[PDB]
Amino acid sequence: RNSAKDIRTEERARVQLGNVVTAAALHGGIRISDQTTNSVETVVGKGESRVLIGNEYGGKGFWDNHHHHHH
Amino acid sequence: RNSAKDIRTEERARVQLGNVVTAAALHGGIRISDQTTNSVETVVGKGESRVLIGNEYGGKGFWDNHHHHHH
Amino acid sequence: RNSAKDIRTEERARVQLGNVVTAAALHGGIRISDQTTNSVETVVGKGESRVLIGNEYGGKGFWDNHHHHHH
Amino acid sequence: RNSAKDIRTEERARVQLGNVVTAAALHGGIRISDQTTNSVETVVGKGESRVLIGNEYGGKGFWDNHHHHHH
Amino acid sequence: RNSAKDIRTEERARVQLGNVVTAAALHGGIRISDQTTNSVETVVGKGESRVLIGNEYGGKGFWDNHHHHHH
Repeated sequence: RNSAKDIRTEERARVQLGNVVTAAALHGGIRISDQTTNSVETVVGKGESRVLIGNEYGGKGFWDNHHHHHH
Repeated sequence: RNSAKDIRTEERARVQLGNVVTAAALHGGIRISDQTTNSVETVVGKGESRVLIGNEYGGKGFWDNHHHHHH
Repeated sequence: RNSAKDIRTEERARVQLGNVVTAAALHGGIRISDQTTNSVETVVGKGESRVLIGNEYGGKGFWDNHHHHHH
Repeated sequence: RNSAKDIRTEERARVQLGNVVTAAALHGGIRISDQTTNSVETVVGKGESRVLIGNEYGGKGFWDNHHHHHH
Repeated sequence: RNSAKDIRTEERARVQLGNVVTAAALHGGIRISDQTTNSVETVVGKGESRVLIGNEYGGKGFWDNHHHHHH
């Protein structure tokens, strides 16, 4: 149960509602966990900000991950 | 349960609403009496900030990257 | 549970709103009892900031690995 | 019980709000519950700072510490 | 209980607020409750400093103590 109330995407901003199926976590099996409910009131995304409403399923790269620089 | 009020993300920020399930959590125990109601009033993200609302499962890292040596 | 009011994350920062369960913490049953509640009024993180709103469950150590070791 | 007012974290700093449940703990009295009330008003950390607000359960010896008693 | 007004930990410094529960746990005592009340004014630790505000109960011999068998 992933629900949002008020979202405002401005300046090349995008918004997705549902779930994230990544090739790293097999195909779109659908319905695996759903142990916790997710609800958000107001989301503000400006300046190419990406709004993602829904649990993800991957592993190799958490949506946005490509760091190889060791500190 | 994961509930959030206001999340303000700008400057190429990324906001995710949901629990992260990596392939490392597949074929494993995802039920350990993890009963908790997490809620945040206002989240301010400026300068490529990353917001994660929910719990995660994995042993190949801690969402982000961190490694070094002790003393 | 966990409750947070004002959380500021800027300059390549990230905030986690949940519990962190490692792939080695799968030995828990199902039972209801008391549970502590941690709540913070304001969190100000600037410059590679990392906020963790929840409990940690790992066998390697803690959320960080820059210090300490085995025994 | 554990609560904080204002926490400042700068220069790759991290703050943990919860409790330390190491994978060294089993079902032999893990539900410690709210025994003590730890409350902090102002917390200022910068440069490899670690703010741990909560109790630690396990046989790791200690969450964070440099070494044993030196002479 | 444990109260702290101002705590500053900069330059590889960290702070911990809570009681330590060793793997040996409480070998006796059903009347679990806090007795002593410690409140610190202002803690200024810089340079690998560590602030320990809570009840010590580990079993090593540094910022903690134990009985053990002495021969």
